[PDB]
Amino acid sequence: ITGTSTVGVGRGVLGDQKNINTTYSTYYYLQDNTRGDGIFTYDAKYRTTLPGSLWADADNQFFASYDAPAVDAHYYAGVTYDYYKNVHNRLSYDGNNAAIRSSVHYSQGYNNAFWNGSEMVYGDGDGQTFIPLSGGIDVVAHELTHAVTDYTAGLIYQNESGAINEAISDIFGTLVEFYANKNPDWEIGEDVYTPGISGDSLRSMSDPAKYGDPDHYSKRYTGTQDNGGVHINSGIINKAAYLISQGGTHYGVSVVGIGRDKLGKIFYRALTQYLTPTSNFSQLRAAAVQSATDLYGSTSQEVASVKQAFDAVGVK
Ligand SMILES: [Ca+2]
Ligand SMILES: [Ca+2]
Ligand SMILES: [Ca+2]
Ligand SMILES: [Ca+2]
Ligand SMILES: [Zn+2]
Repeated sequence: ITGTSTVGVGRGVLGDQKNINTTYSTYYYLQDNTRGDGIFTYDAKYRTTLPGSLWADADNQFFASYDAPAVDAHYYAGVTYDYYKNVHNRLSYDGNNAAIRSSVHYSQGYNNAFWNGSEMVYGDGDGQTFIPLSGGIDVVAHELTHAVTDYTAGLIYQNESGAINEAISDIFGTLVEFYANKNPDWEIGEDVYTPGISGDSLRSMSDPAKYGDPDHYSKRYTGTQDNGGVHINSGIINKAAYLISQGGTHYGVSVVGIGRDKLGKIFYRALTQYLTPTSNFSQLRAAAVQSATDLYGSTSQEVASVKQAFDAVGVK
């Protein structure tokens, strides 16, 4: 919409008050003109027709409980945009400042959130398993990271390349959680998962087996469910990313940790320069070793820790 840039105020899913970039034209719209070609948040109105209506508000105040999922989707899209821009010099998901569009209130009791090829889509959850999915910055950054992958490596969403595609999104969603710096950790979705139970989540990167996911190649899932285990086998690569960053000894193999910033640099470079649509785990290992070599030199601690982390998860 054509109008003026304004600043609204509202409350997110977890009751935190935040400022949001809006656009004024008769109504105040959730359209942030300050980042790239805009961030636009829409109301799907409990239906599944997309995108729905650009979110309109009469007074630029977003404190109704109905407002909360839109507040967070809009705000966390902006945080994710800033993470890629300030940390990776990447402008939006296509690298050319493409508009970021998100719809909330998708369907009824929908316990999921996804990138549909053109935009973000968040369910409200059923109140039991999930609360509104845009309340988790790691969920928002996970799903936007699929857009990044689609425009770069284009890893096919099946078998090994699919598990890489999933792991990359868990990794960058976690790094965005740390960048924003509010109660960060190495689990996925804890802020929106099961309002009745402390300390759980959908997935753990530090300990994938906590929720049934393999933490070593010898334990890979080889069936056909979940597109050949894209959410299951991502645990192997998540654990390797965790070891590269934090360090540790895993099945007897010791890894010197190099920290989150270098992990991000290494995996961003592999993603955008070395991985291809059909890459398997062993090709991810080579890409990450080549990335660390370009960035830090062939004799570096960084390269040595990458090799150790992949050794620890059984990937040669
Ligand atoms: Ca209002
Ligand atoms: Ca957290
Ligand atoms: Ca988390
Ligand atoms: Ca919980
Ligand atoms: Zn995903």
